[PDB]
Amino acid sequence: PWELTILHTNDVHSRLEQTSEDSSKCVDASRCMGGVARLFTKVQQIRRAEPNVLLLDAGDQYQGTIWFTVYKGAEVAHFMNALRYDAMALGNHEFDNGVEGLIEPLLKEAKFPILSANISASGPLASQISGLYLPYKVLPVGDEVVGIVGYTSKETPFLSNPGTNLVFEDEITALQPEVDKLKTLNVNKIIALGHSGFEMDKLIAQKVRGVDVVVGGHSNTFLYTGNPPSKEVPAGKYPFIVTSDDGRKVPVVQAYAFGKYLGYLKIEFDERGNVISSHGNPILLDSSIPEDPSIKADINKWRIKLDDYSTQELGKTIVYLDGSSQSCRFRECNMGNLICDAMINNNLRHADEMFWNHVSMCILNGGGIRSPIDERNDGTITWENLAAVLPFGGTFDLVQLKGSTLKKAFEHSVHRYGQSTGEFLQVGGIHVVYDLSRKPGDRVVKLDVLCTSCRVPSYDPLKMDEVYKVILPNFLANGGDGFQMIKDELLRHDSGDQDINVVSTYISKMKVIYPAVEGRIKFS
Amino acid sequence: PWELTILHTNDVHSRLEQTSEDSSKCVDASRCMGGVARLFTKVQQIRRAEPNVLLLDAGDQYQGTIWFTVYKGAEVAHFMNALRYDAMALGNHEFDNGVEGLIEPLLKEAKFPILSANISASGPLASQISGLYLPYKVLPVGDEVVGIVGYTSKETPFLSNPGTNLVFEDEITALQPEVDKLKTLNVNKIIALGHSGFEMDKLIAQKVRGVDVVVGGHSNTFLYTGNPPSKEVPAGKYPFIVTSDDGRKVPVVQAYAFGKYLGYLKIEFDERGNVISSHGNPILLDSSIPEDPSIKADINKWRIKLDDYSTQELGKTIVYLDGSSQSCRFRECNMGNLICDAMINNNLRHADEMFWNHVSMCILNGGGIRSPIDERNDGTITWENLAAVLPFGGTFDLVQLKGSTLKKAFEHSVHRYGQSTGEFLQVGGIHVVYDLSRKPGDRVVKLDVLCTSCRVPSYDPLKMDEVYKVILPNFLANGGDGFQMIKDELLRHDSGDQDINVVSTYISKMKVIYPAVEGRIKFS
Ligand SMILES: O=c1ccn([C@@H]2O[C@H](COP(=O)(O)O)[C@@H](O)[C@H]2O)c(=O)[nH]1
Ligand SMILES: O=c1ccn([C@@H]2O[C@H](COP(=O)(O)O)[C@@H](O)[C@H]2O)c(=O)[nH]1
Ligand SMILES: [Ca+2]
Ligand SMILES: [Ca+2]
Ligand SMILES: [Zn+2]
Ligand SMILES: [Zn+2]
Ligand SMILES: [Zn+2]
Ligand SMILES: [Zn+2]
Repeated sequence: PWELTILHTNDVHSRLEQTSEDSSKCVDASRCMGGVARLFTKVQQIRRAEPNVLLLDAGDQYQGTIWFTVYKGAEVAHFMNALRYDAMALGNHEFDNGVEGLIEPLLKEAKFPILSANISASGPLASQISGLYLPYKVLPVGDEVVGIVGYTSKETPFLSNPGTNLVFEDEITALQPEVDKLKTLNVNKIIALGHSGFEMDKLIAQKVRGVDVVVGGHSNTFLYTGNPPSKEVPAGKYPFIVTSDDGRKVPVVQAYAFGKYLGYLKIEFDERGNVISSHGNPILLDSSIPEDPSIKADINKWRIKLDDYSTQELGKTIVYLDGSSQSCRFRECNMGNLICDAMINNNLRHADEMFWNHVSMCILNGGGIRSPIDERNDGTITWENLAAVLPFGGTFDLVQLKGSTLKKAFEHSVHRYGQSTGEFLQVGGIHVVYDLSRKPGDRVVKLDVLCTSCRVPSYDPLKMDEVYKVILPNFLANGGDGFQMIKDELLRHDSGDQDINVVSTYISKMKVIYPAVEGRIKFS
Repeated sequence: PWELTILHTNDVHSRLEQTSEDSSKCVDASRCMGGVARLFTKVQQIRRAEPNVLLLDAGDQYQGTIWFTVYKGAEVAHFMNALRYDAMALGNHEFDNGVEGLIEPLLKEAKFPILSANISASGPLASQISGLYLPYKVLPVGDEVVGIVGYTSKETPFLSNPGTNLVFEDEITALQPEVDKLKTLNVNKIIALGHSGFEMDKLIAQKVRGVDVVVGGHSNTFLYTGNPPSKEVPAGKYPFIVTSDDGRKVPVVQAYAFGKYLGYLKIEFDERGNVISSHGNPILLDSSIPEDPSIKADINKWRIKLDDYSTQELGKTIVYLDGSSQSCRFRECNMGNLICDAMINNNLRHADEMFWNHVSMCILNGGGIRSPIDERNDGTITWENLAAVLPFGGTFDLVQLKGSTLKKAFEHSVHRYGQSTGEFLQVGGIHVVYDLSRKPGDRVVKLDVLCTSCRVPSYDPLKMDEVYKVILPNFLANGGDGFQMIKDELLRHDSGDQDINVVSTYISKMKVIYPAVEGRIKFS
């Protein structure tokens, strides 16, 4: 039997530096985790020990920290090249800076193949990008070869900025003929590496005949066999075994997100490329693993430009940006309006003739707004100022919520009003009126929402059975601040852009801001 | 006696081409008026006939048509040089593109002196601009000399974009010592040429000892002695005689605006430089005066770049821009919101710690919105599209209105609601609620306005005795659509930027627009 060790990362999301346990900024270095310097140490150790190793990334290195803001993917090519990745699949966030922001910095500078079998280009773009990503690559591993076939979420146009000259095909439709072709070329060991989420990964394992292993991402899925090593709660065993339509057992793996874990799967293959066994577990990259000194020194050199950028003017405000708790936990506050307006702007994506934009609505818990910004520094706003407002290292995500669920969220917003608690909601594209003389659970007396399926945006009453797209913090999508109804009833969730970055981009675009309090939230 | 002919223009406001009688686009060429080619013909005729002639401009050549949008003052230097102007005073609109947009295109390219005695610079700007405008110039005229002393509205910081490195001093305070100095240098014939408005021109004539003549502007004042030749109604005789504190009669002149008239004043002086007599009248530049063929051919060559610019993309919309009458004469319409938001953005000026901005409020009659803009041309918006929405050649002006006057305007807005009449108001920085079941004059049931003297903009009830700054079309400042209360009760009026240009700049800055209908106007 021929044994392969697959090492894999996914959804690293710009966590170049080691992090806290929750993947936010490292404070107590002695307890920090992840980062590329520590990953280097562990990969190097494994490569000393195991003869046949592939290091794979299932996408979404782009977007998540000031590294991406400043270096725009150059840091991804540089540090993935230093780690000697063998292959990477395109994730949705690889399109955040458009096709141009993918071709240049990443496709042209990577020393490993970048893969996606279900993305096609037309017009002059097709000639410009031809060969810079591939449907698959056949890699030599010891005296054998292994085919790696990529895929990317069909939903990328709604979750990033790929433009109108790329088409994202159904994954299984695109993958099958490529896997069929590799069989005709005497490639009998095939890994599907891609970025569509755990549910689609299981469908690929089931339906794409000849796939031996699926290495996925996008959904930040943590899988584990045994007692888990940290705070993440497993969604299933590692690997997750799918029974394929051809009767084979097909392992499916993912490794959470944020570079906290290194996925590690050992596969035994017979002479015909059938999987005989698979076993492993992600490895928690905790402080017991030293940061590689050479990688750490290069990280510290690259950090200088981040420190310099952090104090640069992004734009100006001519108004006080009231992020005080005394405002934002009690009533509409202009910082809340700014952040929600930035959230909606960030989610302007290419539209049908069927909608002006696919999403129009935003909620933001006031407890998530952690500082005001004074306008009397010549109006200057810096990244450092925004990091004081939004210090948690979160994202502004896209969810689908029934109106009934959103009504329950607005009732929860004021269930115990008057205590300065964090659940009070700031809004965009929503007008709410409360009557606090009513019983908890029955205080929302008006709730109107901005249309999407309309050529002129206007407000309509919220409908209980209609499903609305809403931009909101990951903290709330995960049921933080008591919003259990959001976690338990949402129909879709996709992780979005870094919270600070969303607001910084909006302020940079606007140049001079003057958000008002305007009656999005009223009391009767 | 030594006789001087003073020819003068003011507030030409980018009317390079001949115009309709109302100074808008020329349609019936046989009845058109003004323009620089016709002015050239008349000035040339007068210079053949009169030995001692000065051609003066009292400011505000900048701003008013697509000429200024495209050529940014190069057209002003070019065509004023072709007409051989002798001197120009700085107007407020000469600062519309900042100091940089005055130095380059106009101060560096004019072949005549540009004057203002009451503008001072500090810091590096003082060295950069030194000598490029002057407090005064002494000009040879035949065998004599005439001093010309300039001035500019002290209010320019509220009416343009001069920046924070220029100080506009009180006109009379600045002028007196310069006029005193010219007396010490044996200059006994002195013209004050400047841009502060007819009321300040009369105060200068009264109070600045040694001024022989005041040639003014800014207020678009039409003066005439006799039966007037066109639609403009005189504010007084031409010249308007002021009795000075020293006991002299001091003529004050102005010549309307828009290049429709050439001011013409004949002055007789004694040997000591005292005015013995003054007489004249503006000359209506009607179609009986031929356009100079050479100037007209140069105008037609410069027009090519305007035609090319007119069809260029300024920005995009992802929403239908509903400028229909069926919307904008009946209810809040998103085109109205866009235009009012552009109006407020245009009027962001440097602020005290006393206000976030000096003005926060906008009204716009729905009858002034003449087309929608379809978003299905790949979202493109062009100047030509905006000219269909705003076809009248107006400006968006700054007025001061008591709350009582603004309440009466909102009652007038709906006095005969339901007939598709033009007076229905679109708004910005104002939230109004009507009850149309009430009697005409008593239909406004709520009227809230955005604060200015506040660090966080928020809405307060309108106060009847408080004076509010409001941006609105010149058509409404002049009492159009039955808004007689605005004309008759306003406390201040200053002419603003060209209507199309205001919206074009805003769309260019925003890049992608998506204005909503959001409850600025409601019905109960
Ligand atoms: O990741 C986080 C953690 C807390 N929070 C907010 O912080 C609040 C706690 O703030 P406080 O203890 O300082 O009152 C909590 O109620 C939330 O609203 C977030 O928004 N995101
Ligand atoms: O300079 C002008 C002339 C008319 N108008 C508007 O045009 C309206 C007349 O339009 P109508 O005749 O097409 O109904 C008038 O009631 C005003 O609202 C302006 O706004 N500006
Ligand atoms: Ca196989
Ligand atoms: Ca004199
Ligand atoms: Zn991701
Ligand atoms: Zn993803
Ligand atoms: Zn003017
Ligand atoms: Zn003026």
